Amino acid sequence: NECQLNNLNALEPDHRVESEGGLIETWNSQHPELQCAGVTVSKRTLNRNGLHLPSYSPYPQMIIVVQGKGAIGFAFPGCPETFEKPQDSHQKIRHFNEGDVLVIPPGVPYWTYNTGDEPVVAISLLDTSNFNNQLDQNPRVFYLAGNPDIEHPETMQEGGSVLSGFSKHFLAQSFNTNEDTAEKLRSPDDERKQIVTVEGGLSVISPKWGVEENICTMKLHENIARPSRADFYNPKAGRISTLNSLTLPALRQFGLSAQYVVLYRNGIYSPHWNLNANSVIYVTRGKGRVRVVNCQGNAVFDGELRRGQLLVVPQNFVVAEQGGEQGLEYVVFKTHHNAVSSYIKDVFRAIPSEVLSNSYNLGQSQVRQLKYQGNSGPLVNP
Amino acid sequence: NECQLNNLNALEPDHRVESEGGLIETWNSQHPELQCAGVTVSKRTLNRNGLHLPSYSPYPQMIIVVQGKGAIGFAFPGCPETFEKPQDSHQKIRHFNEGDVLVIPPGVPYWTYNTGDEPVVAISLLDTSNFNNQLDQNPRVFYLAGNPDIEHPETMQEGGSVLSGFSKHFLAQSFNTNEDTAEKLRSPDDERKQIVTVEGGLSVISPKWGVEENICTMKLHENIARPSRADFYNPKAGRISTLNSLTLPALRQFGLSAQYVVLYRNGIYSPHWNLNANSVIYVTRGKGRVRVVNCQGNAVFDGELRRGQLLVVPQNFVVAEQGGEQGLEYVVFKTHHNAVSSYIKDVFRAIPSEVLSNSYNLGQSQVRQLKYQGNSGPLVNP
Amino acid sequence: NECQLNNLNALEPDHRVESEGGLIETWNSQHPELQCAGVTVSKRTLNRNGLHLPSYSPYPQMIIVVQGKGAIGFAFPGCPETFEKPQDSHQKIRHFNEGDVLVIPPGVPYWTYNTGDEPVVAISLLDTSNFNNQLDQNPRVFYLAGNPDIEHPETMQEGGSVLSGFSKHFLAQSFNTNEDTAEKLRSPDDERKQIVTVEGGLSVISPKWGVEENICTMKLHENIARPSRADFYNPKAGRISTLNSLTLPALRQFGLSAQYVVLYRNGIYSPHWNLNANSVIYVTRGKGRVRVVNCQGNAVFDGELRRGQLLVVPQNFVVAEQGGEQGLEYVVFKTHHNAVSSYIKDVFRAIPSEVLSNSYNLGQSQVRQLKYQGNSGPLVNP
Amino acid sequence: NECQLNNLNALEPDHRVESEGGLIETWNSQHPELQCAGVTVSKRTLNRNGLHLPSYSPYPQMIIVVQGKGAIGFAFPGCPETFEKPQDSHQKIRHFNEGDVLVIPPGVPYWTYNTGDEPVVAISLLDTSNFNNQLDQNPRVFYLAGNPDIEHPETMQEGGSVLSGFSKHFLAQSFNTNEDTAEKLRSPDDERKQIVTVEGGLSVISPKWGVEENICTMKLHENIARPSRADFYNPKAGRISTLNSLTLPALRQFGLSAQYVVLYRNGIYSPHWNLNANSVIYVTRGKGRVRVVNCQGNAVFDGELRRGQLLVVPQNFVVAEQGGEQGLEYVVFKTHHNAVSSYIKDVFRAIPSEVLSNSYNLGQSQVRQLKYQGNSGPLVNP
Amino acid sequence: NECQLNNLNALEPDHRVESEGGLIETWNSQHPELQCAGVTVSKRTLNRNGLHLPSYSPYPQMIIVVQGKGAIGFAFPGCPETFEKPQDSHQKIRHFNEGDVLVIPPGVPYWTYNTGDEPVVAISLLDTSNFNNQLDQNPRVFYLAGNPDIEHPETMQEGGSVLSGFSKHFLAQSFNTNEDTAEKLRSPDDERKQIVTVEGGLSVISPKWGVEENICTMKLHENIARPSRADFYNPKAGRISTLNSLTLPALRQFGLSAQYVVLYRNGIYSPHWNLNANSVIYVTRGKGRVRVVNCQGNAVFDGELRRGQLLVVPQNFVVAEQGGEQGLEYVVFKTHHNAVSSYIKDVFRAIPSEVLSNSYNLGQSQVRQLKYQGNSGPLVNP
Ligand SMILES: [Mg+2]
Ligand SMILES: [Mg+2]
Ligand SMILES: [Mg+2]
Ligand SMILES: [Mg+2]
Ligand SMILES: [Mg+2]
Repeated sequence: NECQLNNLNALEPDHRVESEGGLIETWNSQHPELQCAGVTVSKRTLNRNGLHLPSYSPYPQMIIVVQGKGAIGFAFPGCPETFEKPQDSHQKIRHFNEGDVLVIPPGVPYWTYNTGDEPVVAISLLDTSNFNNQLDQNPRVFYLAGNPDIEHPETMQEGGSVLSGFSKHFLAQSFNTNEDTAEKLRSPDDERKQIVTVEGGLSVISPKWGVEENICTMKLHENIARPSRADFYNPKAGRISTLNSLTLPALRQFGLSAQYVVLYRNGIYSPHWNLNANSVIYVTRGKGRVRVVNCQGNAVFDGELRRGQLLVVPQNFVVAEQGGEQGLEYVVFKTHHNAVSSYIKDVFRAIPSEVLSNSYNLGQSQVRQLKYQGNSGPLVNP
Repeated sequence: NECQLNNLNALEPDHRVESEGGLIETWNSQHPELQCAGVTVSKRTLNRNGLHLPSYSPYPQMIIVVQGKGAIGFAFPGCPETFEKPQDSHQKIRHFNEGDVLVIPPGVPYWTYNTGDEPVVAISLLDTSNFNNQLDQNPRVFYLAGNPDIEHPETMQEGGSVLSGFSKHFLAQSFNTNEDTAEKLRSPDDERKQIVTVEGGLSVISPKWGVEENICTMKLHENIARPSRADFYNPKAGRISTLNSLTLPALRQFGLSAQYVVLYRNGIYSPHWNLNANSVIYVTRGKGRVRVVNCQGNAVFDGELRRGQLLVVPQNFVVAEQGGEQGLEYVVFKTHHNAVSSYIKDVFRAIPSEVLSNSYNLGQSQVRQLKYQGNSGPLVNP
Repeated sequence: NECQLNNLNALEPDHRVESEGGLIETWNSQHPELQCAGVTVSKRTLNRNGLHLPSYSPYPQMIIVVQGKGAIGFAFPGCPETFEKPQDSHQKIRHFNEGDVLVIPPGVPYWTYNTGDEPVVAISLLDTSNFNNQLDQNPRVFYLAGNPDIEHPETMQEGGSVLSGFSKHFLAQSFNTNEDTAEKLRSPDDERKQIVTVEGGLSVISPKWGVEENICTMKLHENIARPSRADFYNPKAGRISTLNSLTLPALRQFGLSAQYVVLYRNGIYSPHWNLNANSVIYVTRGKGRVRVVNCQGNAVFDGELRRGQLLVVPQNFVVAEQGGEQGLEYVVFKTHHNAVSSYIKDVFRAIPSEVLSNSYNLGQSQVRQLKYQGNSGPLVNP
Repeated sequence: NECQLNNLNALEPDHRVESEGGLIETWNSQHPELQCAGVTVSKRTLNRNGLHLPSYSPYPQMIIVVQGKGAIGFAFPGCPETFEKPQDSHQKIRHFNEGDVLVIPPGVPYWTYNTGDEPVVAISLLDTSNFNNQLDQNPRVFYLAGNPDIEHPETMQEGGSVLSGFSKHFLAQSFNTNEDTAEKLRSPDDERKQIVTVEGGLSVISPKWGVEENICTMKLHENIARPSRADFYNPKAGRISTLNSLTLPALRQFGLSAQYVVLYRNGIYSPHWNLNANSVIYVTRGKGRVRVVNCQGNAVFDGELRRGQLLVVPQNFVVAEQGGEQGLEYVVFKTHHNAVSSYIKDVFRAIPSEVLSNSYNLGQSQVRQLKYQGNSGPLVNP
Repeated sequence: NECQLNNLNALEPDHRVESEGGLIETWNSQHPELQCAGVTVSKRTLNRNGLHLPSYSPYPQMIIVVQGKGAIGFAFPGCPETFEKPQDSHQKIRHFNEGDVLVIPPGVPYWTYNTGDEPVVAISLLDTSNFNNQLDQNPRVFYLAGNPDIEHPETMQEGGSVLSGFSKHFLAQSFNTNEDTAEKLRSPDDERKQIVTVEGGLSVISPKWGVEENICTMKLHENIARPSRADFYNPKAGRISTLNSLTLPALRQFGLSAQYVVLYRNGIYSPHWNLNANSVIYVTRGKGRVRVVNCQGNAVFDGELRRGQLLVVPQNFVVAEQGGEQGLEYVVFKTHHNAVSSYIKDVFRAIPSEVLSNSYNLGQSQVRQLKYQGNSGPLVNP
């Protein structure tokens, strides 16, 4: 019964956590649309010099940066620290800017920092139903530092880092340190919350600013937005770009992929469905008309989606979008490492003339212009 | 608790949809046996010149044709139309006849047509619990044409094609057509339902009647019934044939396999269980005695199964069948791409003489005739 | 230097072994063309009631049966004897007829027998350059019975079975039998050679005349010639069928795949090349004009190819075929498990109209007519 | 015997092909070093408005672009033309610039075009010894247009395109065009050679100037030179980036990977070796002192390597590089999809202090200083 | 031509390197038998307190320890030092004893040390023809310390360690050490050779004397000789154990597998052949009568094989062994990760009684006794 949805809604963030250095806004995971899709979303904003403290979660996250630029560090287990300075050593620092997609592995700690003047804004698809999460479907975030406010409040009906749950004496014995250091490790009077502000700026070792050439240095980010990455293009209607496991191989293990589409003013992304994955659309710019149809032939969504709105398009449901006067830009997260979609102009080319005539009571003259007259692709300029 | 079944029943079709060109009969997916197995079944009949209109579903189906012959066309996404005629072009048309098994990929559109004089009869295993279905366990069928009656009525407590959910104006703009054509695409006064009748006959391009040598032309059908395909044979007891991923490689992605067994008059398919898959038996001809035993040692099915009846044999439960006076023929769908079974005569050969004596309080004289005296295989002539 | 060949020849068999119940005609493996492809061919003929005695070779061979019908039996190591008669038992018997392709695994013993009236004619591609062959490019055939004449005598500069190299005494000890029997296993004064006649007939356990549901019963044959198997078709030019590892899974481990093409009177299989494999054409029926071009633009072969003839088309060389008065039919063996080709009409479609213009000094309109006119597939009807 | 080389030389190009819109300079594939590595190199130059005409080769080539920017277009067999203009349509256009690496698949046609003012300089590693090449180690380049001079003439002891080997008549029939057009496809009196100038400019469909979301749109390029891509870094010595199949998945099927290292003034990339691959260094900027040692402890190479020079370091031979007055930058191509190296400082850490003592007659304290002092990574700042 | 050998010889070591703490005896890699198999062998001996100094080679070697016990230590690139003492730290120490097989990866440094009183004797199969070796068939051994005599001098027509090819100055800079230490790393006047004696004893961190839970700690050894490991057994004839990639996963990447067979007084390992691999027998104890037959039915080897002797049995050649007065024990190395054999008693069972009759002119009853009498397994007790 989870996906027997009679109506679908254009959802915006329910909860908000203001922090010293930024802001986290979450969608409620209990919305029926998001339960069908088996995911929840989170919008994070890091202000200038904002440092999102190190954390991890038991499921993968696919994040698209829609504004600003910064650095992300992951702490891979037992991998060497290949960045060193004759003194501090640490692992590889990766740089991102807008249009990039980042992928966080299950259980791997990560931290991000805002490198520019403007605030970094990023929306994250928390894939809680992924086969790699062996707990349950509730969103969870384990923090290694600070005293964080609850990000997904609905999982309950301020908290602590995983280090505050241990005593300063066992932490002193455990990390061979003095009890004064051990005491600060459990963040006793920290009110900054999970995204702090680094005064003066942060300085880490980086060119742009053991060995292991294999797993310890795996690519975990790729740009999806830049115009030249288009896989489909019609200069009068728009462009589509696909990011999947053939581009970013780690996605084969996390089960996610994504598309970035851009529709020009009045451009149609004609009737289509995803064959093997649920999708989650997040509009990054503009507005336009979207119509989703289920198996009974009923439109379960029929209206305008606009910037800041989220819309779930379940597997096999037929979608169709059209950019408005300002055009429409959005990212589509899909829950498959290699999600494939299909569009109806293409299904008509593939079917014999006569089963098309007999199916829609069309003449050969009409089947022939359906089949060969366009605008072969999915992007239509009307 | 889903598979803690105290009794199992020989099930026959609950619902029926009569159509112009044929008939669909479905088993209720809520029967407790079918819920344990995570599947439901459907029996489709296409009368002479019957055309099952194009549709797709979010899970794979494994179909065995038990009568007649026809053609099946699939519409694979972005693959070239390799059948062309100097004018109509379309994809590869595949031919089937009785004894064949067809496999429908998740989300891929397909249509079938009756090519002979007699009606085509086919029973389909709708694998709704497959990892590829990301919606929910309800059976769903999305139709690209016509106005279809509800095939699995129980999912609710006549419908439309996915194209009727869009307006004729957006369909005209979308497929670059005139509104008159766009109007027929949404099947406004079609009462023929999902299996129509093609008057005079259908004519598609076919010998018997881009490139892509890889994925676009993948084998999606294999005969399982013909006598010569037997993998096991005893001329006095019967034959067994296995169809799995080593024969049809696409099955590795859809998680199904099947066997076809034929028992001669009084032939026994002695005590056996499936190690890693639930099974669903559908009797195609004859009748015979079947006894299923659970882990408590109780017979949860003990009677005669006969043509038209369905029986679920859960994983690890011990089955044993015997053909009657007319013999017994059936197909067994299993929910694993390479399902393996094991029979007890073979387990006795594998166990040391003395753990067999100590286990059943047998003498060496008795263990030795158990171990070496037969009729080595699973088919016994009594 | 082996594929730096400025001329290519249409080859016929060189040697001939006459047997009691058949004939074998081989192609010399020292021909430059055959050495480039790293393969050699052998045409076997089994007369009525002809039994080709059990044998194995250290490389895989792909065989197309061009006339007759028969049975083949393999002897897989350690697999159970699933065919039994309550008195003999043996492994699965497979049946074949014209149009079927058969794959014989490295080191697996096999025997064939003619079941029809007419002789079985089969041409076999021995892939001596295969990674599975750890000996050397010389064709080797190890016989388990009889006294065979060497089929490929070139790679030597009569013999016995492998059991004749053992004394009758040791063989009697080894198989726990008497000396009369151990002596007959050496084939002492057997002058029938490798293919014998079975007077009366051969009768084995078959429907049409332990486990393994997996590996011991793997599919080793598949029909490629039948019209309905066509993957590409134009009713005015001909058809092409592809047999690769997506159809027959064993092929992935053996490195072979094939095509069967049929061209009708004056049908053109327009200019094309194989991206990743060398191929060997064998004409099974008809006559046509074949052309092969190398990297210097030189037609290394330009003439008629008729039935019985063999032509090697090396990897990446551009071939084109045209059907004669009565059409042209041929099987193409390729040395890759999933061999892909490309045809030039199709690459013109893939390239921007302006690099085509600048490449061949063509006008916008002439480029326009090549890209979009025609005949979209590789089969052209002139 | 091919890698039993007691001397190694820094190599420069031997031959030169002058074209209308560019230049090609090749390294003779008969040099002993190049023969050990089973590869040969080619430096291509496209002047402004230079179009390298469509061509394919039977092996993969990895290309690093060291100057300029341009567009590349591949022609994948059977894939749809997803870029379209309502009048041309063609496959995806990819853009590149300095620092990018590009992989050209076996048998896939490609063309490039210069989009900047300055010339594009690219050095290409032709991996003729690749398992995908079923012809022989001779470099082959099959052109679809023009009259090319042989780029690698050594492996022969001007030519035409592959279409010139066909008559204008058959080509007119084959592609359903007139003789005027069929004649121009042969490139009859074209003296421009393989790289032509496009007067005015080339204009194709691009954003920045059916499906497949999968295979037809696979990533074939990736930036390796940019500072931010560093995998190893020491701000006082230099950086190293690795490009392998965990970053670009196509590489797993082609057997290639690469590194880009930058050493600053006197920076040492301390003694190391590749465990599983031969490599080819090409200096892109600067000068440094390179040392290579074989299994006898003999420095087979010990001198300066400067820009434009090529040095082969065979598998397992220990190399060490030191940056000159102005540093040293170079790309290292390796013949494994995931090539791993090891550096000696790191193996000292892995070995017990006492086998190090007994191995080099060192005292506990000197062993102690080697294991734990320094500079932990491979880049040493002296 | 390399495996077209009409005679096979039982081989003994040719060369001998005397060291301070051990001995190495090699087999000449130029023997025709060894060249057919593409391997060469080396018998190493470490006397009490013998340390074989750290070394690597570009191919994998499989080693069976036939006497003594010791410790081996590998140095995996970039892996953490998980054994530590609060003062040294190093990678995991593995212990071995007689009957164990060890696999040394391509390019991975290793050292061994004798921990018992008696000498460790180990015979190593160097697989120079391995796909992982990108240099050439000449055995290479790169030493990180000492001055070694060449173990395989045939493949050359004393030396130093790889660090001696570097000056003491650069080595001092590279590893941030003084010149006294950089100088001792070159091994200047070390006359002990590759295996030294450790006076007093060697003491490393071991229980019995970062992460990686995965790759850095992979299993590289496994006991094959112990009676309880038998895979086949007949108490009146002997036993056979198989070690392949289903037991030790690393082997799948190295192409090697092995067997250990023990025949008791007059036990026969009846006629058999390897389907997919060449093998090298080394007798570890006893004496027996070995027979090898080629494809012409000629016994290329027919005589006694005794302890210390080596015999190459090429792929598909039929071998048979019989134990002497005191039995016969031997290890068989095979050049496939999962090598399969077949024995003739078993193929008689797989074949129909009537093709056996016609094949060897046997009567129904004699065929009957071969198929079902005996001794079902490969070990026959006469
Ligand atoms: Mg969409
Ligand atoms: Mg059953
Ligand atoms: Mg051809
Ligand atoms: Mg280097
Ligand atoms: Mg043996």
